[PDB]
Amino acid sequence: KVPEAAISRLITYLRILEELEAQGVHRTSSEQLGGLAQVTAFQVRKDLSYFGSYGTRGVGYTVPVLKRELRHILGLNRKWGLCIVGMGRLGSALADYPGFGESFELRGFFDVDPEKVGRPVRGGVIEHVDLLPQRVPGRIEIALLTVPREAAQKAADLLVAAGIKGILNFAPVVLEVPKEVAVENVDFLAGLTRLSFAILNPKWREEMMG
Amino acid sequence: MKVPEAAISRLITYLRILEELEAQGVHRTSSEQLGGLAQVTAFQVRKDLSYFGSYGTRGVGYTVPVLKRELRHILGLNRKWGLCIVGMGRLGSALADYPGFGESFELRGFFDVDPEKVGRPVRGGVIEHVDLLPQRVPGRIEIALLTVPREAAQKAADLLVAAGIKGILNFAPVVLEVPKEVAVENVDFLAGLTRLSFAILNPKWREEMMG
Ligand SMILES: NC(=O)c1ccc[n+]([C@@H]2O[C@H](COP(=O)([O-])OP(=O)(O)OC[C@H]3O[C@@H](n4cnc5c(N)ncnc54)[C@H](O)[C@@H]3O)[C@@H](O)[C@H]2O)c1
Ligand SMILES: NC(=O)c1ccc[n+]([C@@H]2O[C@H](COP(=O)([O-])OP(=O)(O)OC[C@H]3O[C@@H](n4cnc5c(N)ncnc54)[C@H](O)[C@@H]3O)[C@@H](O)[C@H]2O)c1
Ligand SMILES: [Cl-]
Repeated sequence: KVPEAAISRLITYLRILEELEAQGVHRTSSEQLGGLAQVTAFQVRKDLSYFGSYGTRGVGYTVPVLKRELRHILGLNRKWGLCIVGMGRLGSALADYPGFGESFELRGFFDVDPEKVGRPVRGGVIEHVDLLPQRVPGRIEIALLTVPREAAQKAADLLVAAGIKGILNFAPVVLEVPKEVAVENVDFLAGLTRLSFAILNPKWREEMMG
Repeated sequence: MKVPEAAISRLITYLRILEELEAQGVHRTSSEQLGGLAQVTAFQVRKDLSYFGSYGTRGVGYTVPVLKRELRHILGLNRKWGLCIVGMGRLGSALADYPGFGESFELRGFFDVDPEKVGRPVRGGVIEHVDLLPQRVPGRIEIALLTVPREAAQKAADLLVAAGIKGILNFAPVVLEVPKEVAVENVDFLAGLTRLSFAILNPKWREEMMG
């Protein structure tokens, strides 16, 4: 059970903590945090406790300490090895996308099409998907799955067999994998829907909900 | 730096849940069951659905198909929106073939500036030059999927605003400048990475038994 909204909130707090530290703030109250995140101080205290970081009432959280805890629980203090499986149009575009950060490093690009295998790409070369078992163990923990839906489950079974630990699934299907293998499905439909709502209600803001 | 607006995201979550509860033959549900499946307190569910008018009375719960139709109306999904893709490169072309838009969103235009792309056939049409926006958008296309390189994003957006776009789903890694009259949502396909690292390191997160 992955608390998606809570996590997105933690990442927000982390980003705020990074700036607070840069600005020379050693301790920050749930009030200051909520103010910057635009969330109730009560909610901030709740999220932090929800994740194990309890407050020091009237004193505030120690910025560098809290920042470190958030980085640790989120796994951002590690260097994760990733690969893209399915170097088609979406997969190739992702290989060039500059949003991975230092915590996530692409170390493999795979495909089943021999016309693509051998093609150089940013930071590597496309290898045949049949090499997963020779490339994943001890090097790649997360795979970006960008193959057509018709082959997604099969590609996932191969990833699982090769030792993958997590799959960022772009194919529009629900994958079946052992419980030990994490999977997150990505889509832009929620964003499209938020646009839909916003276009129909241009002046609405959630604060109106109180 | 602020947490993005979440209320609408919660409604979208409830709708996914309801779609699956409905798939499971479930005909009736509760704020408690919904709250659990969406990982939000029963209280938050009631407060949300009350505010948007789908709440009945304390204890009556909800009728899955009724509530689903209501959430769809509120979200604007019972409408058919016209979309376009601006920037028919790799991501843009993948999007033109994405099979999950559904009935609510219908692609009606594909634009680029590359003469080698313009005139090329694609699912449902042909790639046209971005200069055609002013004569293609009005009354036919309300939402634009922006998939041009970062460096060209703002000016592409300016052109969209000028042509009459109402909303932009921005995939370019940059913050756009647009009048408050035009809604904007930025996509981040890599947001899930941190949810996976979290999941991989906390495999039994909050379970009844983690040992
Ligand atoms: N989640 C989203 O928002 C989103 C938006 C874009 C597209 N889609 C999905 O992204 C996926 C890729 O779309 P695309 O337009 O790039 O498709 P594509 O046809 O351009 O590319 C798919 C690539 O997968 C490779 N492939 C097929 N089977 C394979 C296997 N078993 N192992 C390894 N590689 C294999 C092909 O050779 C090809 O290069 C599809 O499932 C598509 O529907 C999702
Ligand atoms: N949000 C995400 O998760 C995500 C992941 C994929 C890539 N990216 C972004 O998606 C965008 C597209 O990436 P790509 O790999 O497909 O790029 P690409 O270079 O393959 O294609 C870009 C296309 O934009 C067209 N273009 C340039 N200026 C234009 C203009 N003014 N009007 C219309 N078309 C124009 C080009 O002619 C080209 O066909 C980039 O900004 C990239 O960083 C985002
Ligand atoms: Cl989202």
